[PDB]
Amino acid sequence: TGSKPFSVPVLTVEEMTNSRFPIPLEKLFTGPSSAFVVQPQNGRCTTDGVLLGTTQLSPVNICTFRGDVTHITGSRNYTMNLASQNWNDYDPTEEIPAPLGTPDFVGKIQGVLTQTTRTDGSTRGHKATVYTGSADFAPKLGRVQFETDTDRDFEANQNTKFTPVGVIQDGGTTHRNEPQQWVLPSYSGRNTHNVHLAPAVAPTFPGEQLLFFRSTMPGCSGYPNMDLDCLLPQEWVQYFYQEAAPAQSDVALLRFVNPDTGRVLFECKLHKSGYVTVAHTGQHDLVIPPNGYFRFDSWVNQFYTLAPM
Repeated sequence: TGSKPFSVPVLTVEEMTNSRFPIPLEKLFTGPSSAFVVQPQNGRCTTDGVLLGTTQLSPVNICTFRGDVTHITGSRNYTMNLASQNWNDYDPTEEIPAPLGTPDFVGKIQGVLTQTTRTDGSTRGHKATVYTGSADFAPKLGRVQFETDTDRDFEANQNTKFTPVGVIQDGGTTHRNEPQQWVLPSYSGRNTHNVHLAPAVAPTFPGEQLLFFRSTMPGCSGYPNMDLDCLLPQEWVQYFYQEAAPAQSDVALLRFVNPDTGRVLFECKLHKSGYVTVAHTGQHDLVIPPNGYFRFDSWVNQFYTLAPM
């Protein structure tokens, strides 16, 4: 009763960042999601600031890896034995699905593996790709594999980082068939069960759909599906974590406000467990004022009927 007032930050969509890959938000999208399970592990946080899944605070760390690399002889493939993000030993005993920031979708993520040799400060960088659907993608166990463009240049037992850039696809197969953003990796490898997951989300109220915060991942080869939808901007994760304002009901009613006109474009439900729904049926790219922003107006019940948008 009279708990610390909840709020969302005054930030435009274009001022914010995807919580599932280190790139800015571009737009808002809504569409039906009954066909598949929406259970991303990054960009998960309750409105009262409890981080969920594999969610951590800085967007730059999302889909990065750090550790030592071991060359798979007879190839240009390397196993990275993971370190903690601060370069300390990896501790797999935390009750989380995988290290915080681990990719939460199946896809071929291309980036660069960089390395510094401690003794002389010599450095090297090579194109590298991780396939998060690989049987040997096992970040929870502390190991992942990178395909690179070298078979001898990387030293073992030296600090090595993967910086993500974008995604790829096989141009010789059906275009935009991958990445598959709603398919979770098996974090401990093929045929292992994931643990400590943030739950799946779905609209339950008739006539409602999820509102997605959408970016376009860079493509590095082939014809990838570059759409990437998160449930919360990274800045909202950061803000809720910091504010830790108690939820007075299951749903915070937000209005998306247009400062150019003074009027509301649409309203939506921010669910306390950390996702947004709107009243719409069908696929729709929202056309928003670029200086528009979200504003918390009232706690409402979960069975509040939204104005259509």
